[PDB]
Amino acid sequence: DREAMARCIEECLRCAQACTACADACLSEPTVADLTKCIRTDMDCADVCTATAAVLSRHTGYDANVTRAVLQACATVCAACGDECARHAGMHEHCRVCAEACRSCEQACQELLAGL
Amino acid sequence: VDREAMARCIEECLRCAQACTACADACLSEPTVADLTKCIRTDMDCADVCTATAAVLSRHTGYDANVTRAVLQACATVCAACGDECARHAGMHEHCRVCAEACRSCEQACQELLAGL
Amino acid sequence: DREAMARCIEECLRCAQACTACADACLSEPTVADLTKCIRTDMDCADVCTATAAVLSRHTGYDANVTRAVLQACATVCAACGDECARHAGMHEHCRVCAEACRSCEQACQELLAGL
Amino acid sequence: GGVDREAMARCIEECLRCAQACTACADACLSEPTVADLTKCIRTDMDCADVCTATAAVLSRHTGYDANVTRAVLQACATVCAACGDECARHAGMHEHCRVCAEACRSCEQACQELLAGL
Repeated sequence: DREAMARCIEECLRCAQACTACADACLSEPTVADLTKCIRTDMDCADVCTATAAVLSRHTGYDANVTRAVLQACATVCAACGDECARHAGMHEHCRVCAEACRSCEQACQELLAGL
Repeated sequence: VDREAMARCIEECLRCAQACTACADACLSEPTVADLTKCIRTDMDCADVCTATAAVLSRHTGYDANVTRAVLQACATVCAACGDECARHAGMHEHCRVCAEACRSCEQACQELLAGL
Repeated sequence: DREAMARCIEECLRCAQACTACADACLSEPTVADLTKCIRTDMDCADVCTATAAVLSRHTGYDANVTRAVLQACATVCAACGDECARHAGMHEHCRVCAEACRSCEQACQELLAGL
Repeated sequence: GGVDREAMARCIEECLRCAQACTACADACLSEPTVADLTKCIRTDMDCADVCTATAAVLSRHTGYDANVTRAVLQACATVCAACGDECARHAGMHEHCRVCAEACRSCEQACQELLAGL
């Protein structure tokens, strides 16, 4: 599903950026001591999102085992990051926005996974 | 610099890394891959440096702006070199044309921030 | 175990570098057209090991499904990369070297996953 | 040449050691009760780690070598390792993780500067 693959890559790039924006904004909060789990998972999500986009971008010598394993990791980490950001969404707009982006990427990863 | 100029350059770096990864893969799949090895290698470098630059820019506050400048200059240099090599193959390979344009837009975005800092 | 954690992070960092080196050596071979899956899989492995090292560095024990997900992906891609390198190891010392690095990272990720 | 390839190997090794030192320091700072006073350290630790792994990767590649690219990357790595070392050194009195990170940054900075001088 070439449109599902392209959408997944796009969501990974959007999500990486939303996650790094969220990490930076949490680091700048006066209440940063209460946001350290959010910062950590934001960073985890950004790192896994860019790696996922990269693996999905390659078609030479395609191996479904690797593609599925990376997609699963990406879905799991986007879910964790979305849940953690959701805990602080009322207090912080950057967290609400990051959660949205994480849910969107999780869904695109699951859709792609189901289709492969 | 502005938050909107940062965000533009961070997006460009993320997109340029992806574009360079896609181009390197498309070149690897060509039957003429042996002719494309410098393109692939420079794609790989540009993706790595764009990846680092996106992350560094994300944490930019304005303090220790010499870090931001140094990383921007590395990104601009490799994007320009990657574009130059891709352009050598762009008449033959549309994938290289596409990559070259991604490299030019990231190069300009980095330069625009360098002027601002 | 923070010392096991550190050992696995080091494995991931060194495996990413090993894979990058191997991909470059394959790229420079006259027989590069026969080595394209090796190169691609080397790139995937480097990308996933790079993300894994970073995610492991931030592991706290909380939300450890994030850590499990990247270790599973990392073990899977390191196994695949080692398989493709091992196929070429008789002709190319650089592939032999890379397979050994992939196998050690594979094993370290598996061990850490068993401990969690 | 041979001396260059050996200095590149030494710098790659320092980059890998430095990346891990830096991520260990970021993690430790995030865990400190005084995390609010360590946010610049955490930011620069991460910048240094990201640039170090990229630099090791670029230096690993010999196909289609371009000295100008490699120099620009090395300059970035030297500059961030200097910044990271300086910021960690501010806190080294209070935090061993910061002292250890500063030492790794200094050693990586030196190895990058060696290649900038010798290539």
